[PDB]
Amino acid sequence: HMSIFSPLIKKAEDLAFLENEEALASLEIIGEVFKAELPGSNGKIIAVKKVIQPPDERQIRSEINTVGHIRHRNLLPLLAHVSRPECHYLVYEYMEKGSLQDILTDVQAGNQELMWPARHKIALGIAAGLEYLHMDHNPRIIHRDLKPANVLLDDDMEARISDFGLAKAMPDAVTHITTSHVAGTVGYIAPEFYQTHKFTDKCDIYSFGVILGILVIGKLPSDEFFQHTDEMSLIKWMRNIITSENPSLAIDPKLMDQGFDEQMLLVLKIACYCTLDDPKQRPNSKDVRTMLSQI
Ligand SMILES: Nc1ncnc2c1ncn2[C@@H]1O[C@H](COP(=O)(O)OP(=O)(O)NP(=O)(O)O)[C@@H](O)[C@H]1O
Ligand SMILES: [Mg+2]
Repeated sequence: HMSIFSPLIKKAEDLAFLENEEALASLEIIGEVFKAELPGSNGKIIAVKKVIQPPDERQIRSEINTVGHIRHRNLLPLLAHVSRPECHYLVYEYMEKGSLQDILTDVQAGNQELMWPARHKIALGIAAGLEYLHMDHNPRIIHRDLKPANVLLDDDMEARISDFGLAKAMPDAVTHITTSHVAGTVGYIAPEFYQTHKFTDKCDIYSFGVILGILVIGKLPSDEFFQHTDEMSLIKWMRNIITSENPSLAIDPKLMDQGFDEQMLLVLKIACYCTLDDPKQRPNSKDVRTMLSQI
């Protein structure tokens, strides 16, 4: 029925509202991800992600149990998993800071700012989480869906990677590519995936490299600016500017000429290495974290 992975949920009946349909209809939709108040706790807020059972469905439960035991400073812990005949519910803590996607989008609109030290802290957090998943957890965990929407910020402004591990939660490759086009996140899919249809650690490295590039450029891969550029993609445009006469032009003008230019150019080079067309040319998560910390 349901597996409890965190002491924050005292009783299982506290999640009974998840099996009430008309109670779910009233919940706020923050993502599908609902937002509710934990009944057992004294005002703790939880985010409940709803995934559809695959038509395959037996391995996702073992994968969820594996995810429920993973704990890292830069990984979003899974509090509980509720299993219904129609769908699965993954319970996380609600992070009022939001995701990196929301923060960067609001930074574009001028309703928010994000300094370079904070971005470097976020990048180091994502590197630590990716390295723990790739090279430290006893079974190697592949994210398969790394993007700024699956990286949240806690009250320490630390990165926390989410929505990882579930191999069976993913659709087929064609459906994944089409729905990532509609969602505007195809820029994080490595080139090799169009020929291999298989998720590897190097695909997560490519996604991380696109995120690293975003953190300096200040623009998303879905930006129409790249559709009005010669390279027609964020990665190729960045790759050309890094070796151009003036690489500093790739820096977000909000972060420019504030004493962090060389550091941002270094992480741009790191992202360039993380986004090479050949996966064997890309570095592993440990090397990425070491290079990010060498600044
Ligand atoms: N633990 C969480 N805490 C607070 N907000 C969250 C949390 N998880 C998700 N959200 C919000 O829900 C949005 C994304 O939810 P989600 O259903 O995962 O869509 P997605 O990431 O774009 N696609 P995918 O994860 O591949 O299915 C984010 O922008 C968050 O604002
Ligand atoms: Mg998500």
